[PDB]
Amino acid sequence: GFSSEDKGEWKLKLDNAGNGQAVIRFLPSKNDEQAPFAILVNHGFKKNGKWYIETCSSTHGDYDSCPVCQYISKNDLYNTDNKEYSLVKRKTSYWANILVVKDPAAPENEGKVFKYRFGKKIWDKINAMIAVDVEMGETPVDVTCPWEGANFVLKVKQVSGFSNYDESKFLNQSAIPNIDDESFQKELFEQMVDLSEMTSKDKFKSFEELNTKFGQVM
Ligand SMILES: [Zn+2]
Repeated sequence: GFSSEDKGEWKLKLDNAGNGQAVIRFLPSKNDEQAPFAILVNHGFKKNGKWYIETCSSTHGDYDSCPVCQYISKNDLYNTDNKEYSLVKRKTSYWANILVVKDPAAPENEGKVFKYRFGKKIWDKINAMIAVDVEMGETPVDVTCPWEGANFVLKVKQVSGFSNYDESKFLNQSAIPNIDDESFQKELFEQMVDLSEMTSKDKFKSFEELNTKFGQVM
């Protein structure tokens, strides 16, 4: 497998030592009000040498329409079979429209906009920006605001065979340069996808489809 950029999906290029770094900027909601971040739940496991990788409807409260959700529920796997559990458990992913400010490993990406996926560690980092400590001179930040945001420094290094994001961190506040220019603003926005698209009926609402599939995989 390889290159994702061409399809509008950016991924941090890691080097030989599994390390990597960049400066990206999380963009606000394309559309009115809110939701600059998409939250999608799935299940992704291999068993018997087969793979089950599908979206989950728990993503909008509907746990019943998901075979794997029912399985974990009926069998209390969390408790009765914790090994099956961690394998089978639902996975949460977050997506954003981002502006690559600096990408040393691939400079042609800078200034371009892509959709970016991530997990709890970077999500937490985004949330702790609003939950600050006043006694340390901290003030809350909407890192997605084009005028009050803060670029993010994405830094990776392998620990225990796992990418560790501990060096990642938000910089001071600032405005996206040129943001107030209509040509620029509109070219940036032309590059932003509708994140709600990812959370519409992309779920095989045919739990039955999902079930025969879960079936031959199990
Ligand atoms: Zn599920």
